[PDB]
Amino acid sequence: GSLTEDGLSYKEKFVVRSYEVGSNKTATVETIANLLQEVGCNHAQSVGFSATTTTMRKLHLIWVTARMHIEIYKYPAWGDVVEIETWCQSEGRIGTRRDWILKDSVTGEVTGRATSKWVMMNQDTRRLQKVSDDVRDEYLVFCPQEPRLAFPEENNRSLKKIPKLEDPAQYSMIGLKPRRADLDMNQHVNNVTYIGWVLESIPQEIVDTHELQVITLDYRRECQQDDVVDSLTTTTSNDSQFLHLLRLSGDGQEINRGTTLWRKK
Amino acid sequence: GSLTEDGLSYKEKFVVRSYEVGSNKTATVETIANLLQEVGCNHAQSVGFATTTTMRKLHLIWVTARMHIEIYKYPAWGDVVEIETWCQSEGRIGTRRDWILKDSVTGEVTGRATSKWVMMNQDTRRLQKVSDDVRDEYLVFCPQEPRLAFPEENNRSLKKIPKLEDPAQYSMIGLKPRRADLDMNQHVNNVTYIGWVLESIPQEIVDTHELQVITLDYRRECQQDDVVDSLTTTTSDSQFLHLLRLSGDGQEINRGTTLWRKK
Ligand SMILES: Cc1cc(C(=O)Nc2cnn(C)c2)no1
Ligand SMILES: Cc1cc(C(=O)Nc2cnn(C)c2)no1
Ligand SMILES: Cc1cc(C(=O)Nc2cnn(C)c2)no1
Ligand SMILES: Cc1cc(C(=O)Nc2cnn(C)c2)no1
Repeated sequence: GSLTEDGLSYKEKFVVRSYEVGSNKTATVETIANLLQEVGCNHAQSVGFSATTTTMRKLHLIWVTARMHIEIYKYPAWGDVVEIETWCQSEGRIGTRRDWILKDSVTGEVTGRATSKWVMMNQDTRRLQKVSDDVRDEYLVFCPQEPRLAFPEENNRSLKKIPKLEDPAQYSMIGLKPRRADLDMNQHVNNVTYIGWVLESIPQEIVDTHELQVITLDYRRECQQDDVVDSLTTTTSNDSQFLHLLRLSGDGQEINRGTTLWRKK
Repeated sequence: GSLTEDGLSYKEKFVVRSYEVGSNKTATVETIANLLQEVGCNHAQSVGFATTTTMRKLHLIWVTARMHIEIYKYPAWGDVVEIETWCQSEGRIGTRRDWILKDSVTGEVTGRATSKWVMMNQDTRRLQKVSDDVRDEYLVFCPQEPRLAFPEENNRSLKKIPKLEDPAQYSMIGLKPRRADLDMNQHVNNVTYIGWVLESIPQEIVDTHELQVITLDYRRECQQDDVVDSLTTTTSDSQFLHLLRLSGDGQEINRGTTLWRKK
């Protein structure tokens, strides 16, 4: 991978692995999400982060995901090369945004796009806060100054408000627990595991006859490594749409909410 | 990746990913096992496969009986690891796939692995010995003189593993596979079982020790709607005896041993 000519974005090529594909011999949405995080991490590393800035480390501040939105037109096949381009942008004092564009390396055609919203949080108290001027200035030298959006459209799906699923759910998958492979180097649950957990309550017949086109996921609280999660799904809809809810198995505390759009094969 | 000059082995380089590493910022044993499977699949693809022409005609498949991995150094995040793999026929008992892991910068061996595979009818699930026709089709891609990742006589890779006796010292109960744990054929990936075994090791051992050797026997498959219990007992460096069994009837799916060195 490498930063582009202007140094305001980063590109990386990936060869789709045997264990990374599902029943159709194409990459799963979880493989796609892992590749997005890997290119994001390589971009941060290339511009001097380790994505905490100097001011963030001084004040015990970290970036946490608030929302992930992914739209896939074509999933790459096993052995195919996918090229991903990524960049960041400051959204004033609200937080930051990281965008991605996925392309077929052979045809050069856009096969997917993604966007994510990040908020500042104190690592110890877990208290959200606005972005300060000092942090904003350190981030701006690595971001394009004119807006560059993966989802530019007027009333686009990436910014839609998601409602809370009402009990009883149509479908559910109960007692989901993370294992060591689900944790990151800091022993926190990887953001991609939550996408997997959401998808667990989709019936196997929908997965067998449809392809996932769009997923929007809101992140409210973290799942600890000793927590247990219940995944709830209700059909809201040629296309199938679902409303999702992840909550702790015990007290029913919300950890995530989301929506998925599926197209018949 | 590519087949070597003689065409009897295959090499591939991998850059260790951010999500592939644990608390020490080095690859997990599960990342290592996934890379072993990936280079194995790329080798089979390069030589025309891992079912052969005779196997497809008779509804036959290769199934793992045993996996043995020894790691001297786990590669760090961003490091490049080179893996070399090759296959060998073991008469009519089955086949063996071996691996050598190296640091791409130093050229030093950082790990080695070996696996035993048995023939099975994919419909009846009945094991069988390798026939002459299949043996002949495999031999043109394997070295004819023995080449072993673990050549030493009476070594760890061939040791008989006993069955853990109840009560276990430690346990992790109610483990279930999710869709990410399945392969393209909707079967549980062999690497998931390694993860499940390791789940019953206490976090303090993981935090203060590095895993040096893991030997795992595969007895029966876990279906996607099955639930597993992972059991561990200290037998000792720290050594453990492991057992994976179904949560309901207690049917054995795996047994194994792990050896850990203090950091
Ligand atoms: C899915 C998905 C994407 C990311 C992501 O961008 N992660 C990131 C960006 N910069 N750094 C240092 C890490 N995490 O989960
Ligand atoms: C607001 C708000 C809180 C959280 C939160 O703690 N959850 C979480 C899960 N993974 N990451 C990186 C953060 N996210 O948004
Ligand atoms: C761990 C581990 C290694 C393998 C392995 O070699 N898999 C293999 C070999 N040939 N093909 C086509 C697949 N499976 O799990
Ligand atoms: C003898 C014998 C049977 C099995 C078996 O069915 N288990 C299993 C799990 N994953 N694979 C590929 C096979 N293993 O050894």
